[PDB]
Amino acid sequence: NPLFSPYKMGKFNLSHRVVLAPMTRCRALNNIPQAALGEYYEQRATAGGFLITEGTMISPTSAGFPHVPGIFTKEQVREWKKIVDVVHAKGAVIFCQLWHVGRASHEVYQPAGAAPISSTEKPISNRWRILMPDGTHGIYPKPRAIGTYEISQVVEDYRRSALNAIEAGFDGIEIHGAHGYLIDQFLKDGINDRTDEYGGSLANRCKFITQVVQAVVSAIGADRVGVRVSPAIDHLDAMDSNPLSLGLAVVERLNKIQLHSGSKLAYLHVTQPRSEEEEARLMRTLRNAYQGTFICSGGYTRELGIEAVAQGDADLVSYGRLFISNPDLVMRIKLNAPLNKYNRKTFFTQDPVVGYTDYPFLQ
Ligand SMILES: Cc1cc2nc3c(=O)[nH]c(=O)nc-3n(C[C@H](O)[C@H](O)[C@H](O)COP(=O)(O)O)c2cc1C
Ligand SMILES: COCCOC(=O)/C(=N\O)C(C)=O
Repeated sequence: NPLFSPYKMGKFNLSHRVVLAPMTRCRALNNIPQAALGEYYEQRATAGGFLITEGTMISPTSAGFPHVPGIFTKEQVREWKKIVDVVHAKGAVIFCQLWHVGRASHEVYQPAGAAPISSTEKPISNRWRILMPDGTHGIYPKPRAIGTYEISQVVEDYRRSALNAIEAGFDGIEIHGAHGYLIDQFLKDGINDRTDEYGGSLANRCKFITQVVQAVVSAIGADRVGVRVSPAIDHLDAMDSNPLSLGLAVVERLNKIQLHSGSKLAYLHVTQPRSEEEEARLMRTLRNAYQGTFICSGGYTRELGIEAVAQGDADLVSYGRLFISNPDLVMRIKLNAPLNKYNRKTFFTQDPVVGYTDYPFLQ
């Protein structure tokens, strides 16, 4: 089973290739990591296994879900340290995903009820609805298009949050540049209509992600930085006219950051949408173009994960939904044991136990 061959992710020695994908679960009440998160990640941690946290706020304006953790205050850093310690006690490696939602927010999630920020004033269309704190669904509002000074402040928010993650003991961070959130709102020409130096050309649309990655690399070192993108996922009205070219442009800029820094990033992490042959070709083209470690995600199974590693399509495979309901997913994949079903109704509820830590281990 090639999923259980070791892998050197830079300075981290992984014992197997099964990764916990980042998943928002909304149990971090008031944006403060809670003890329940420690139990949840501890259940899924394995010796030499790699975990990526739920998306984590970089600033008071970065959220678009209820009760998601932040890492921009010292109180948040203190509580994260307790969780990181219990994960490290099991021998796992853990990265904190840094997440700004941009226009994918609502007045209820913003300080003083202000408008969310974005590359443009275009809202997500009414085809999509936002989960509200009371469990109903609301309307995405028109965002405020930020100028270049404010862009530089957001870059600094990523940098400070990366330093805070290291202070909490995280092994590294992942930049969430996928799924139609803030970075993707600059990348995708279906959203970014700017006429300044951050819009127009493919090069200009890639400027923001380049500056973010450069800032965190300078702060904590390239080998502690992963980058997640999704050029071919259209979530929240985030489409590009040429997804493969957009993806290769991002890959080119990551390759150049590495040469400039004299070090490789921890990895490139790409979601696929789920013809199948074309979509796999898109993924393999990005993998082949990138000088480093490649993590694939999106609809993977035991069989598909084994085939991805064996055929050289990916170095690591991340699993989301099956890790929700199978705390021992790594062991079950190793043994080819039957998997437990997941309950979508409790993906984003606030209960510290129900649908969170009460999925059973293998019987
Ligand atoms: C409940 C839930 C929350 C998610 N939250 C995030 C997130 O915070 N950050 C992120 O990059 N992806 C997020 N995603 C996507 C997952 O990381 C992953 O790509 C996806 O679940 C992989 O597909 P799979 O569930 O078929 O394994 C989330 C997915 C789910 C189901
Ligand atoms: C198209 O698949 C959905 C992609 O968006 C996500 O997975 C996500 N965060 O990135 C959440 C919080 O749901």
